[PDB]
Amino acid sequence: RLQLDAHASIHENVRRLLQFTTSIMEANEEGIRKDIDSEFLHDFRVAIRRSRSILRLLNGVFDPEKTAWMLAGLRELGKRTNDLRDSDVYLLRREEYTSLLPPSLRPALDPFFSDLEADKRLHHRQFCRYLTGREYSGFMTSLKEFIAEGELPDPETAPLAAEPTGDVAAKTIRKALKKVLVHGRRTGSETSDAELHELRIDCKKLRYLLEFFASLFPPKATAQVLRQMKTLQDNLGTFVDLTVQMEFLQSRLETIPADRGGISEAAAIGGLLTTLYRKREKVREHFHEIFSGFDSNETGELFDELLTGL
Amino acid sequence: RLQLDAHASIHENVRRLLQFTTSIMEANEEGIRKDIDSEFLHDFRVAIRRSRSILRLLNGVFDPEKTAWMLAGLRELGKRTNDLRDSDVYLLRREEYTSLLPPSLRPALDPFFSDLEADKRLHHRQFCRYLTGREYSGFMTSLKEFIAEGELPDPETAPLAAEPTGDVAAKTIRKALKKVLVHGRRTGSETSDAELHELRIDCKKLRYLLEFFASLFPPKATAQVLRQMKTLQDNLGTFVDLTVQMEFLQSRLETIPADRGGISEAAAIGGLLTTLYRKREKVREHFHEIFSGFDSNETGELFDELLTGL
Repeated sequence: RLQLDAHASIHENVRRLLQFTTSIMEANEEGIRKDIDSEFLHDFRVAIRRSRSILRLLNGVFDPEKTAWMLAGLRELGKRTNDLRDSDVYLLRREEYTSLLPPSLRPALDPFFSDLEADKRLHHRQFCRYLTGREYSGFMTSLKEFIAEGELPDPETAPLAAEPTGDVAAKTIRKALKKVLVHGRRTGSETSDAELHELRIDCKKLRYLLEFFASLFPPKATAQVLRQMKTLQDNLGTFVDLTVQMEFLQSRLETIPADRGGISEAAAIGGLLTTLYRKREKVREHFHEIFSGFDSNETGELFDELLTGL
Repeated sequence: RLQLDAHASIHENVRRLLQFTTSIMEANEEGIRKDIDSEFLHDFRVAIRRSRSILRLLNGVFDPEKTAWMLAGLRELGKRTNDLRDSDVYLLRREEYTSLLPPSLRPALDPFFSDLEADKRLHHRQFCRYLTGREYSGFMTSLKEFIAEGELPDPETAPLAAEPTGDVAAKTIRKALKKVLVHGRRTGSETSDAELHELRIDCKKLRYLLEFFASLFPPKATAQVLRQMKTLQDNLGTFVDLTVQMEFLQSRLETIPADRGGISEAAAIGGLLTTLYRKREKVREHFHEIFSGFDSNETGELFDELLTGL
């Protein structure tokens, strides 16, 4: 569980989050090494992404060099997971991708999935060697030691550290919400890829803050605010998910062997690109109605209820 | 116009149809040669298809050898149009096909359409040389001479020739209708390609007979029967149209150059194959409701009204 102290410094409460996320990371290491399921690496990656996002949003809680160090180490750790995560995600989409194609184009996906399987085993081997290596080991020891340091840092170099948690929460949640509503209002009928990609990140940052600060508020207010968000984050999530999938298939299309075997594969990958592009235009077409619903009296009300008297 | 004599032999009335269809064919020759529009060759082809279909359905109206001769000559003439017709049809689908693909896959269609354009000019040249040649010229002279021969043929070798038009119409329309209803009832949930392809032909034969015999009936009864059919023939037409398109794209996919240029083209053609396969499954899924609607009291009633006292 993540239980925050309502009256503690934001320093104490961020250290609690990092104890929590590093414990999740260590608790998922066995399942990753034994390759039980994709969810072990997913939870490992979410722990990292959550930690980095709060460290950036609450910049000034730790000394600049310690912050830069934590961000750089967690970024490196996340980058080390990417190839293995990609293998899992695309192997998991095998039946979905197969079911989009005409019967005539499916046999060309067999070698494609066989190759992803071989790349998974390689990527799994590489990540396990990195996990049991001394660079990972030393960083996690140091990170664990640092977040066990209760001393407030120099206020002049870490001016947010000594601040009351409730006020930082109020301030950062309202800022994150405003950034979502303003960027969302600015997106006219053009509804560009750049516009939606930014807005997904904005929504992610707000959801991370809400989830971190949850235990400060009456649990009903937090659940309702998280719910009020869900359709917008789902829509942006799906739009970006489909974008990343098409970038992957597009890049594979560029490196396909220039031979008869490659022709067949190119036809199947063109099938998936075409189908996914069509899906993503439906998701784009739904954005404005979904944002309009979120940009309401009810949203403002639920946020005022969440943050009452802070 | 096609005006049948209600009390004449079916011999006289089939000869009227053939005078009519050969006049349409000759009247479309200038437009084809000057390449005005695709509709000139379309009407030329429909005239041929209509003539062949009635000659087969009313086998016994002419001597066997004259029938075999007319069918073989009209088949050859139709085959001579196929390459030019295919060029027209696929060039006409340029914007449709382009609009199905993601922006990234469209540039690969440019060389594809450029090649279809070059094949059109070649096919147009070949068909014009055939039209002004002596084999086409001699067959059309002979066909025109033969259908101007009013003598009834030997009843023993052409036993249908002397029959009253109204009774042949009644008999052939009820047979064509029964073949549609029976083959349609036999198609269970499997709704196979073979099942729908046959049923399209069955419907075509019924529509050709209705259109040939139109002027025998009160014009309202014929219009209503043609209307009652339309949704079924449209559905089968579209299903087969999409099938033929996918066979064309599939065959082009097999002969794509095995090089980097071909990879890009294969991706675009796979996009079209995938999209068209999806469209055709929606059309297949609509068949049973549409056939159920046609297989009704109202259909039986309209046909009884059409054929009353024959």
